[PDB]
Amino acid sequence: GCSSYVIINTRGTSEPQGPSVGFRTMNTRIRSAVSGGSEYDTVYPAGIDQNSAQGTANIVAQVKAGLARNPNTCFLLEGYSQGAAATCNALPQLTGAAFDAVKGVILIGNPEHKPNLACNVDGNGGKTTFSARGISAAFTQGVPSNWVSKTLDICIYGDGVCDVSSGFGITPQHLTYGYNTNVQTMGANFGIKALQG
Repeated sequence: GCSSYVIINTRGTSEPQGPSVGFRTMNTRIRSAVSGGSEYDTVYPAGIDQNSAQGTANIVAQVKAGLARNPNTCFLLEGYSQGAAATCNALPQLTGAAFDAVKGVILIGNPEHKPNLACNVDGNGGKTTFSARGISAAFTQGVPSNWVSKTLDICIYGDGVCDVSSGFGITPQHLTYGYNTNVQTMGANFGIKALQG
């Protein structure tokens, strides 16, 4: 599998520039499990206006720059909240080598959550948000079908951002992913398997 990789980490609205709260536990475990890793915390405002275009631009730029520097480089893309929308929008721009280098995509509280994608799980790995529509799903594409087999889209029941049927907007459940034991284990398991084969 991968001997060198970058975890690209795109944070939620109003999180300070830095690692997201969403993936710190699973990232510690992946980094310990797979050597030759580093992290890119996507540079963008994560602004209340929900404009993530600079986020998508820097995810694409970082993959393309990582491959130009060393075509052996693998990637995990991680997106939470506004960052999960940024990550979704980056996928159609990552084709060919860039497509093949991204081994896994981990999304939590995805505004672009789409019904019935094989990548869809709830906080326990179950189906309670399997047919859920994110708050932005009516006017966005989310995870393209050619990405679904290497995506894990985690939507906790009652998170109104990824499941409009289970709540209104930014519910308490939307804020619980970073310290949900099962979310962190599933994410870690998924990431290691993606980097290792």
